[PDB]
Amino acid sequence: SFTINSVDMKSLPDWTVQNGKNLTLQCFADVSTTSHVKPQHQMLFYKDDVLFYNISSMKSTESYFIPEVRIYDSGTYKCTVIVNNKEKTTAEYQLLVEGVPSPRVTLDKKEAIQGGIVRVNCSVPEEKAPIHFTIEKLELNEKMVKLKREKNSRDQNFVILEFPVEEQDRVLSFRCQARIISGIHMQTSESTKSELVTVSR
Ligand SMILES: *[C@@H]1O[C@H](CO)[C@@H](O)[C@H](O)[C@H]1NC(C)=O
Ligand SMILES: *[C@@H]1O[C@H](CO)[C@@H](O)[C@H](O)[C@H]1NC(C)=O
Ligand SMILES: *[C@@H]1O[C@H](CO)[C@@H](O)[C@H](O)[C@H]1NC(C)=O
Ligand SMILES: [Cu+2]
Repeated sequence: SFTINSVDMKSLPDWTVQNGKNLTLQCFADVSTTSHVKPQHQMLFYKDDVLFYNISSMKSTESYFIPEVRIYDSGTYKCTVIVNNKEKTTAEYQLLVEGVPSPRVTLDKKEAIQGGIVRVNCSVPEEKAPIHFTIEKLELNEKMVKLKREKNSRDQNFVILEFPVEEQDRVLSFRCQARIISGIHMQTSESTKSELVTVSR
């Protein structure tokens, strides 16, 4: 006496969003009935086939709010909705968070001395490891990149790169940009073997 016609998910503003913007996910259903009775709905939210939201409600649409959306939020989203029986599940929708928050650059000394070092802390606090960092040392007098040292944090939110003050330095500045692998796909063949070789001694 209940038939669920179609089931759908939507994300607002889009399924592609700028890092840090506000986001809302919706799992609605369309159910036809002859009954007079108010049905119970259960909405189940999956990211990459793992259940992150389980809600039972009288209305046929429910929502989930994602406050400041980061790259670690992108992935495959689908919702399953059940009524009394007859679940139906939505398709897979790719949420793509694009863009990296501008990195925070911090230093140990405001003023250094020749031969000393500067410890450069480049970070992206709002995000999650692993991040790849590129830090360039600029002497302002000549807009040449005096030194370029890239590093790939794996465990952490940031890097700390030590930069040397060479004897011909006056006013220094450090420039960091961070990049993060949004997605990677890697595949393996199966092993194959070869004609036996018979060492004969
Ligand atoms: C995102 O929502 C929060 C509340 O969770 C609000 O304080 C903030 O202003 C919103 N940011 C944007 C970009 O709408
Ligand atoms: C879903 O949530 C309800 C509680 O609201 C629980 O009774 C039910 O077992 C849960 N099922 C799954 C698979 O999450
Ligand atoms: C590096 O800087 C970030 C923010 O700039 C900070 O959260 C982190 O604690 C710093 N690392 C240190 C002090 O070792
Ligand atoms: Cu979040």
